[PDB]
Amino acid sequence: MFDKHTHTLIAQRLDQAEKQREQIRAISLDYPEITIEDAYAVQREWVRLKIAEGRTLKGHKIGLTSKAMQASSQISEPDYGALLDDMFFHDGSDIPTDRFIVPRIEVELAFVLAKPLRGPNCTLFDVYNATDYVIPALELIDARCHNIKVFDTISDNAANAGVILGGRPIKPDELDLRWISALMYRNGVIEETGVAAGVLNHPANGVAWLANKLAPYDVQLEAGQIILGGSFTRPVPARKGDTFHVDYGNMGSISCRFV
Amino acid sequence: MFDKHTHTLIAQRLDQAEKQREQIRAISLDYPEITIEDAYAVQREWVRLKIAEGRTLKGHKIGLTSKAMQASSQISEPDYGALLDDMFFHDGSDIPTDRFIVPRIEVELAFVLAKPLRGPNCTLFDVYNATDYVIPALELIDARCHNIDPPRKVFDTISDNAANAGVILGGRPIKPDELDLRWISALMYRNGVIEETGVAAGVLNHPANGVAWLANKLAPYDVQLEAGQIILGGSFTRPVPARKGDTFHVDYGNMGSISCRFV
Amino acid sequence: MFDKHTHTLIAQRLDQAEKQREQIRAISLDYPEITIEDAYAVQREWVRLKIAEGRTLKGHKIGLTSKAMQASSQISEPDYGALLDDMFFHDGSDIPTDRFIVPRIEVELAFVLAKPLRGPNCTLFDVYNATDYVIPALELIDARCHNIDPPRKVFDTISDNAANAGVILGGRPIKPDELDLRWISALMYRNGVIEETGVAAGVLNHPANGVAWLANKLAPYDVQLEAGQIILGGSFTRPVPARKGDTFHVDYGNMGSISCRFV
Amino acid sequence: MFDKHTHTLIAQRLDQAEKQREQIRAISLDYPEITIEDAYAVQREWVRLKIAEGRTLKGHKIGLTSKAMQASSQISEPDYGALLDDMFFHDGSDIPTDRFIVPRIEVELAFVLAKPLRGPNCTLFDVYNATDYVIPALELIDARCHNIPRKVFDTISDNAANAGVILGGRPIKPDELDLRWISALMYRNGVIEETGVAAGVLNHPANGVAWLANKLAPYDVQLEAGQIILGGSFTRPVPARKGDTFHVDYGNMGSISCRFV
Ligand SMILES: O=C([O-])C(=O)[O-]
Ligand SMILES: O=C([O-])C(=O)[O-]
Ligand SMILES: O=C([O-])C(=O)[O-]
Ligand SMILES: O=C([O-])C(=O)[O-]
Ligand SMILES: [Mg+2]
Ligand SMILES: [Mg+2]
Ligand SMILES: [Mg+2]
Ligand SMILES: [Mg+2]
Repeated sequence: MFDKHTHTLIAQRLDQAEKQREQIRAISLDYPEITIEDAYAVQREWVRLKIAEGRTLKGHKIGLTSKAMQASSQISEPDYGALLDDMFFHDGSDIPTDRFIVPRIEVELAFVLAKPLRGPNCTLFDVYNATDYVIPALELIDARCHNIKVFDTISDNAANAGVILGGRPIKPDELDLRWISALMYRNGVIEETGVAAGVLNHPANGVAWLANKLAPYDVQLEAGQIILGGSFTRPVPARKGDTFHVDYGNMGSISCRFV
Repeated sequence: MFDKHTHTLIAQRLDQAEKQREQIRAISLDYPEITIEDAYAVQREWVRLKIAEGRTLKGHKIGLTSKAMQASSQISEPDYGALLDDMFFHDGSDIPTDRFIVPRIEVELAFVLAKPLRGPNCTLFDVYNATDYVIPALELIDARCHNIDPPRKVFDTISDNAANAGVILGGRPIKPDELDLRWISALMYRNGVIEETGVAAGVLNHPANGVAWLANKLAPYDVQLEAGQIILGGSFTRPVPARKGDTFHVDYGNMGSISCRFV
Repeated sequence: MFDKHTHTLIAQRLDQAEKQREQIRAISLDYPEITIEDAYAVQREWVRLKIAEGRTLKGHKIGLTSKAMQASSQISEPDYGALLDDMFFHDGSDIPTDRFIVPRIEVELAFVLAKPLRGPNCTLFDVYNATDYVIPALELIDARCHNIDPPRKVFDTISDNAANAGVILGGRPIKPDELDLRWISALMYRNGVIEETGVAAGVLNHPANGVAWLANKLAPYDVQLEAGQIILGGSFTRPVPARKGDTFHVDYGNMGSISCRFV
Repeated sequence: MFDKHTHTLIAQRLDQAEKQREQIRAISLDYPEITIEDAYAVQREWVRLKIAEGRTLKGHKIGLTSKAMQASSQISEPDYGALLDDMFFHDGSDIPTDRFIVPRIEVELAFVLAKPLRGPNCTLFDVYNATDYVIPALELIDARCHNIPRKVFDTISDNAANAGVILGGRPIKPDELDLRWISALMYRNGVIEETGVAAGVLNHPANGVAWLANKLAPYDVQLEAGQIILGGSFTRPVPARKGDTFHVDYGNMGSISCRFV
């Protein structure tokens, strides 16, 4: 583990990259010995910096869930990152393309917590008990590091950039979350489809997993937090002028336009 | 009734207007005493020309259904027009904006006929018996006459093949007896925002009614609605302008969706 | 921001306009530099007067939801107004046409609160948690300022208590988690004919959204949405003029109906 | 256009590539002037040769459906190929891995025809009228050409990458449920590798069947009663390796499984 000052330095470079819309060199190429522990430390530092700047923690995401599951990927488990208030866009919003560098849209479910969730022994059942509503959610992911590597993604707040909630809120017991499915349209054509079971076999699993990862840091998932569980589609690039419409069937839809 | 030659020449000017994407003056201003029968005669001549050029009749539309019903509108009954093969786009198509003048999208249901329908006494029941499937349909409408003289009337619309330009089918095909057609409803999004919503009962109290009306209108001309034709029943939303770069997505709930992009 | 005294006097003129059923000139024409905050201040003063006369606050409405969403409209966000006890009519009422100036009917859903809602960070989820029942609601809207100067702006509407005049509740009360509120749909009949149709998602993509927005708007004024209040979420149809002798019947399908007659 | 005897020579090379499980150079590289018409002519010849050897035509498939839709791909419309009887494996079967070169599994719906479909004006509604049953279907695809935009000519010539078909799950009448929302989870060796929803196939998985009838009409060919028509995959293909077990869960449409040996 690098010393605190190195983590802060890396975080400040990611911050400037995000604000300037100018990518930096992959952190792992400049810091060949970086570990996963370092990457989460850098993330913590960046998030700390951004909250100091006037942002507020609103929740967390779990990512690389598809890659953790795929036999072909060397990724062995999910990543996580922190969701801040300024990342949220309303359903039907115009999204400022110029804010982002290489934005892509992916399709998720979100858990809105009525009660806190704390590890180390958090289960799926705890998640069900603590969840007020499940709601469809799009994630807008981005990269502050050049991709000419998991350590780079994690350092870079797990690729976080935007979240768009919409559709129909449901109580968790209302229907089988595993069979929620979606069609992602971009510019009028279906680009990806998927089913929620594709997220770790049950889209609530990542929420328990996450609570358990945060416990050693004396961190819990707080009541009121929104937790994105992971994408069940591949991400699709968003370019200026693109309209997205994601149809979750009887769970409603989420749309936006890049301007 | 003007002579056949006058009908043919008005038809030719509409045809050139469409081909050139350049509007003509409202027919009703150049011909102040034009009748409804003249307007349909001009339409018949234009469709004749188009078919002579190699186009094929695929069905018909019923239009001005909302206005026929609205008390604030002087329109007393629907109009109709002919749908040709080159008007049809598949769900999820890029539509060439340059092909059109002032295109607008509206939200309809279509009836695909298994059997022919002939007037003069066609009923809603006949329509049910003859219909193979009901399917969501968008209509792309346009205007080859100026709307404000450099306003248009019903005679201009009817002459102008009832504003026909495009049709986009999509969604879930259903047998007519599968659910209550009156309560099919839709949300019309453009560029990610809902611009209009509507329910199918807004078309003449039952979206199948215009099909019987249409078969009855065509009966005097020794024309029927043929097996295999697609009949668009009328829009249950107001039309929404389509501009280059616009994406539309029309969500018919459990009846599926229809989308396209103007390029 | 004009002084309190100016706000009070504009409020008094609206009040007289309502009492006399005689419109005043558009406030926005007499006060060319009026701000949104001025307009809400005038509304606050008018509601204060009305409550001092013996009226009681029963809830609020969110308005201009369609226009806030429509790309062709310069309105960037909804408005709001205060609902008073004397605005409410029961389902199946005779409504005195003479009480109003240019009344119009529109089609909404209402949220009956079990618990209070306070901003600044109210979400859709908070609205669900606080809502006791959702119920169909018609709004009767009116205008105490002239629409064409012998046009009105948003400042006139907002000052004019957001065009509030009447509310008519009816139909089936449901718990918010009972069905998808987005797909509640309605047919608005007047005199036996369907004049408008609509679907509830046409209100801000989800009819509960305006309730959170409203709680957030009121938070700076140290005002919250109280337990027991009725909150009208915005119309999903265009408004339809109401004239003496008109019957309305608004069919919300499996959510019931609301009807009335203007006498 | 190449002369017909060149179509025949290309088809013979593909036939040998398949038999020896050894890829040939991309046809589009060996034959730079190749047209889509040539590609389908090569396919027709190869299918004729296989039938002459004792195979029987059992149906057709429509492919490249995702690529035709996706903006990131220059492919403009789907392709099609012929399904022969020796391509079909039973639900729960061992599949001989050694018979294939670079096999991959994908997830489809199939339409079992009660009545023939003939173009050139075939519609989705004609497909519904002509379909006896819709049934889940896996396709096993493969490539007899090595892959170092005109690649489409190679895929088409190579019988649209056809190799195998595995039918299973629940047979339904076409009006039973909305086919657009049929969904599936593709497991390989116990883990979900892909998921997808059938509307990913041309916005309605029946659409390609009408398009296919219309493509075949100029050749005096129709889709015949009794044929099985695979509509196109709504998942990306997943490599199949010796030892692999696949289990594809279509929810209330049942499942299809197989094992590579
Ligand atoms: O990485 C992610 O954000 C994901 O997989 O959803
Ligand atoms: O005029 C029309 O086409 C209509 O109302 O649908
Ligand atoms: O302005 C209003 O009252 C509305 O939109 O419902
Ligand atoms: O090419 C294929 O076979 C497909 O897309 O299903
Ligand atoms: Mg994600
Ligand atoms: Mg129409
Ligand atoms: Mg209202
Ligand atoms: Mg295939």
